[PDB]
Amino acid sequence: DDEINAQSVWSEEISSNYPLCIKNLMEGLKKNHHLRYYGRQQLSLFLKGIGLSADEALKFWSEAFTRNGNMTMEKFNKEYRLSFRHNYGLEGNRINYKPWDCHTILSKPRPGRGDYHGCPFRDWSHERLSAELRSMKLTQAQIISVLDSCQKGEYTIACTKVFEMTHIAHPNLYFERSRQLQK
Ligand code: SF4
Repeated sequence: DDEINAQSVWSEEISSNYPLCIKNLMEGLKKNHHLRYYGRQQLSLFLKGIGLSADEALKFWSEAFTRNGNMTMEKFNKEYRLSFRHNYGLEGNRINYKPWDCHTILSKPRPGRGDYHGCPFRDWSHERLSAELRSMKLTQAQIISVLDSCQKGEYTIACTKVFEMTHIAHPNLYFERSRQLQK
């Protein structure tokens, strides 16, 4: 828990390693104090995959959902705690819950209004993507190349370009490669 814990996953140091999908999920969670089902699964299983323990995951999700008075702890415990425990096997289930790879993410239902799951290289408009990439210090020529990949449907290549420019396709591989480059 020394490096990956409920508090450090909100740090800039750790979150600088997140791919765009995880950044988007963390932003929706930070702003709305909630995520709908597919986003809860995408994010919680990514965080389990980077080493967030069961106890630290319950801290993370309970604090995020009850922040700013969004819901009481009693409501969290009655309506969400079991679902997060289930994703960690803590009620004894033996289902496979491995982190989702990019193909799995892309194959989930596309996000609608109020959804943060999916792949931003597909799901965002070029103008939203461009603004995000500018905030990550990419230049116009870089952005044009990333958008070219997006328009061709090559979302994982777009994401690989972003990795290269800011330093099997899998968000956890993006994280691990980026985090290794901090060490
Ligand atoms: S390509 Fe994969 S890791 Fe990158 S933003 Fe899309 S789903 Fe996430």
